[PDB]
Amino acid sequence: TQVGIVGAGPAGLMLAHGVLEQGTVEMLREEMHAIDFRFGGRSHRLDFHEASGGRRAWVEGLEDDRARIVCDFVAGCDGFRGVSRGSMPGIARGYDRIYPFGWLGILADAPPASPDVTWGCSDRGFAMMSMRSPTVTRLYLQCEPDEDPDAWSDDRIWSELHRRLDVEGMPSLREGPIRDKGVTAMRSFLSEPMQHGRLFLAGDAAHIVPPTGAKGLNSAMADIKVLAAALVDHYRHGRSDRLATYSERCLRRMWLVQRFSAALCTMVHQFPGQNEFVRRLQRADLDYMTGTHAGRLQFAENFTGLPIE
Amino acid sequence: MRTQVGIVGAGPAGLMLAHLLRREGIDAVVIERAAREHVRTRLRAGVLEQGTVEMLREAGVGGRIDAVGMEMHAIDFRFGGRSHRLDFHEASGGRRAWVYPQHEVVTDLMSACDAGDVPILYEAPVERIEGLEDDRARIVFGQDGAAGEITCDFVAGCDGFRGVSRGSMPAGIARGYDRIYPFGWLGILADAPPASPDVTWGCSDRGFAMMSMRSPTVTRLYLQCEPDEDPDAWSDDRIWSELHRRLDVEGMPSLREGPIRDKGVTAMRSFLSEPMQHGRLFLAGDAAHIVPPTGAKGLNSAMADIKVLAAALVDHYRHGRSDRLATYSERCLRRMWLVQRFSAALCTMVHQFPGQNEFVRRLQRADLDYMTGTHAGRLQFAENFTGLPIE
Ligand SMILES: Cc1cc2nc3c(=O)[nH]c(=O)nc-3n(C[C@H](O)[C@H](O)[C@H](O)COP(=O)(O)OP(=O)(O)OC[C@H]3O[C@@H](n4cnc5c(N)ncnc54)[C@H](O)[C@@H]3O)c2cc1C
Ligand SMILES: Cc1cc2nc3c(=O)[nH]c(=O)nc-3n(C[C@H](O)[C@H](O)[C@H](O)COP(=O)(O)OP(=O)(O)OC[C@H]3O[C@@H](n4cnc5c(N)ncnc54)[C@H](O)[C@@H]3O)c2cc1C
Ligand SMILES: [Ca+2]
Ligand SMILES: [Ca+2]
Repeated sequence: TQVGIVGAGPAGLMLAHGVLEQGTVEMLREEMHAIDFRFGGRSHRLDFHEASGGRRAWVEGLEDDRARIVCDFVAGCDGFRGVSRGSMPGIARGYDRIYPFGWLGILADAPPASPDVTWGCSDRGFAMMSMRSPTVTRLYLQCEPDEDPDAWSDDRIWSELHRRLDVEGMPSLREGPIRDKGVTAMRSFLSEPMQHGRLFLAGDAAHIVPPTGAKGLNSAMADIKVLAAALVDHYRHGRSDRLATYSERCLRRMWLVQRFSAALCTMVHQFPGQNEFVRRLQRADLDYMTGTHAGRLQFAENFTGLPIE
Repeated sequence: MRTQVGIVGAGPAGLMLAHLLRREGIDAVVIERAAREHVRTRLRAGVLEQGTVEMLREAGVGGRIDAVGMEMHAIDFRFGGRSHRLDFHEASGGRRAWVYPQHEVVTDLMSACDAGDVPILYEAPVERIEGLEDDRARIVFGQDGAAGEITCDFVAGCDGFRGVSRGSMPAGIARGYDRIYPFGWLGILADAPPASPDVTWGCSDRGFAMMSMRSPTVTRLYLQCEPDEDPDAWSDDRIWSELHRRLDVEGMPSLREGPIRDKGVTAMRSFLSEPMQHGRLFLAGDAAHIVPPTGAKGLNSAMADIKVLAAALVDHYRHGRSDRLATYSERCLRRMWLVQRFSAALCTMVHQFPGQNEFVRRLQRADLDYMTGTHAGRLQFAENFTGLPIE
């Protein structure tokens, strides 16, 4: 064939054809207004819809004449554990930072106590309440990176979620039967370049982020929006400049996405043994982000999605 | 020997407070450990926030800043081989900063204090501060071996990072937050007229450097160096070599060299102590908090503390209300944690950290790109650099 797509993820199916950015929605087409950051015993509802001016969120032979997937071009869409990223010659460079924690996630048959996605930036550790339906809620707890889910009974999970999320004046967390308990990792990684000859990387094969900020899929999509158009210009108008600049343009937008994702991750989680000045700057960062127009503006523009080149 | 407010330290914070109190009729005595001639000739550059300039102007000591203070509109951030001129006057909607050296602020304030007969004791190091919950506080000092005591309603601890007032808090009350960064600054003056007029920051992966105007014919230059560094390990040739490497970009004039003088090394540290008051003791300025000099914030923060403290003391003596004294620390700390955030953000973005994680290192360029390249980034920089509001 012309284009050999490795991996059948959301990036692999978007080229052949959680929380989503407005750009990801319109790309699929072609509903969130605020996040409640809780800290210091108080709710801080950051209306990013208003601050953003109306944007919203929603819930072998790569140098030869032909490439061979054991086609003209190979689209690496095989995620963080695929083989496409290692399919390059000294060409690749890796930027890696793992965070000293994971997330314990549950799906509960209980109505959300509030309609906004809620971030509990507690000194016990991070917690998050997100919705799915008026009767189904999605919840996360910061936990040890290698945590055994068997150590967390249903009662332990609800107790800790209450401690990390409840504040006076807001409805308390509603409890219900628990489904889909699991532990997921927290890691920042990016690899350069994102192309080499006939091999083009996208999505998790190129770069992973911590889920704080909901960017891993939305960046995979923008990766595909760019790779798809370049292949269109190549096959339709005989124009190869877009393919040659694929890595350059994806990396520009992604390094700003890594920035935002990491900024949230390092702000809302507790780091064991951290320098006490750096630890107190987490609250200063939360106060500035929620409490000033400039802080709210930067959050709103980044959360709803950066432009795509 | 008896007064209303005893002020420990005749640096900018103490002199400003003595001056404000004098014009409100409130009696104060300033006690300073060094010699007047020493304090008067401590030369230090200075970038003043607009609020600081307004404060000096409204206290009758802004005449010379109004006459020769050099209005500053932009910083040139150099990285990735290019200049990025961030116009914070535009980004902030018209607020700005002024280049006006700290030693001339101190000259201005000392002249105002002397013209108002404010009593200042020099060569009189304070040894203890006691009676913080007595009817009147006691400042125990010595000139030579002569023991002295000043009795006062309130003690303003304006004696800097190395003073005695911070340690006079009951240690079960005070909490410190401290980070020493793993680098210092090698600083020089060069007898060469500045090639570019803007404050210029070299922020590339080769290491931090800074260039600014000391005077029309003298350039101030800083280089990131090792924290314990001997200035004698930096010959003139090594200095110019590193400065060219860290600052020069195509499309901007190359560095103008000239005689090097005033070579020295300074440390980089973020520190804040809580609370800023206990009983009759109120801390202000470097006695309470210091920042790394990226961002031009230490003197301006000391002046913000003094603005709040003087107004609280006026409310107490003039209007008989003590609630503003009661909230001094709460209000000053809220601002100062945001100043610490800003100074720290600049410091961790523009310096190379030895052995740093390569992902975290590359986010430095992402942060520079976002701060210079987006309206939202420029706005935040500009509002912080020109000065946050004061409560
Ligand atoms: C807990 C959690 C929450 C998240 N929340 C959000 C969110 O709210 N918003 C958001 O935008 N993102 C979110 N993400 C990130 C997002 O889910 C991922 O970034 C996304 O899966 C990336 O898509 P991808 O197709 O590139 O990778 P994947 O989805 O991992 O696709 C890789 C595919 O390739 C296949 N494959 C692997 N190796 C090979 C091989 N050798 N040959 C063939 N096939 C192979 C795999 O089996 C898999 O099907 C979250 C991630 C986690 C873990
Ligand atoms: C190189 C450099 C550049 C800077 N640039 C800027 C800038 O552009 N903008 C900015 O806002 N800030 C800047 N700063 C920070 C600023 O200089 C300080 O924050 C400022 O000096 C703080 O003033 P202060 O009155 O609190 O303390 P200090 O100036 O330290 O004065 C304290 C005084 O107390 C006296 N004292 C100490 N112990 C005793 C004792 N026991 N008894 C009596 N007296 C005592 C000392 O002798 C001294 O005179 C810079 C700092 C440096 C090092
Ligand atoms: Ca088990
Ligand atoms: Ca007594």
